[PDB]
Amino acid sequence: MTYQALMFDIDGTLTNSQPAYTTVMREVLATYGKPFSPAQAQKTFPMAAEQAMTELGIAASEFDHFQAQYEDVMASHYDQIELYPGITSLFEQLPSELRLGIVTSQRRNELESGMRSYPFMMRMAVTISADDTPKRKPDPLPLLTALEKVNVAPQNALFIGDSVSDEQTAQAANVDFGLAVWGMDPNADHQKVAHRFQKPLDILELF
Repeated sequence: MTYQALMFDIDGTLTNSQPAYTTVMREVLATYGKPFSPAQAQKTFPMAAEQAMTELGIAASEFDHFQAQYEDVMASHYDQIELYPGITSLFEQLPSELRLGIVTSQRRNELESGMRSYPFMMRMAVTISADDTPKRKPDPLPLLTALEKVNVAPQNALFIGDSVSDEQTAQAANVDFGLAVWGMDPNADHQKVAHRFQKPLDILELF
């Protein structure tokens, strides 16, 4: 017996977005008088925004403005973001019986502008963005909301991503986690998970 649903994170899993993130964050951070090293980019990329801005020492009163700037600049950089190789092939081969979806911390506007053009998005049964529930990963609510919308129980779902936040979301939700090893997150790699996928097409081995 295998899964009825696969839910995916976007950043570091479907899209190779760390380079664009790096450029955009550096640009925002300059307006707060701060540099942004490669080390800092690697460290903060997989974090929830609230954690990352805390880690970077942003004044807590400025968080909402910082995030607005980030979203504004990022909307000019989608062409700097490509899918990981194998992702398009993966979505051609996954069984049509699956309920596929997305659970992301991206705002809806960003999700739409950045993703809506990819043909594989037509296969998504549900997309949950930051705008669709009052809680954010690693709270389980966004994952559980997605699964309720496709009528699949937590035991019959796999959440595929490459962050500790995603891992904690899944654990909290009682949903199995599938590690996208190709995202190369150092911390996510050390957690015990249900499945580890070296490359995207390895997901097909579940079916």
